[PDB]
Amino acid sequence: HAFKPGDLVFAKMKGYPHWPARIDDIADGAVKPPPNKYPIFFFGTHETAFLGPKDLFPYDKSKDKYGKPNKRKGFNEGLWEIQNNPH
Repeated sequence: HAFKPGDLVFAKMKGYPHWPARIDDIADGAVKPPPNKYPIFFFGTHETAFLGPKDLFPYDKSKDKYGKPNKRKGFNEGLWEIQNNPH
């Protein structure tokens, strides 16, 4: 798999900017998560969704293009978390 639990990323959902996030472990409450897809935790807002690799940008490579402040609520908080408290 391209990603594993604990890897940091910018995750992209329709209607939102490329958002600081991480790959979580699969919840024990969930039913099997599809082959192509990952459980994402978004820093700042602390939402989850399932997303595929086309929407996941490794954090290191990508921080120059995406890791900059944003007006959307929770984003700058999220930036802080990904650097300083990624758990």
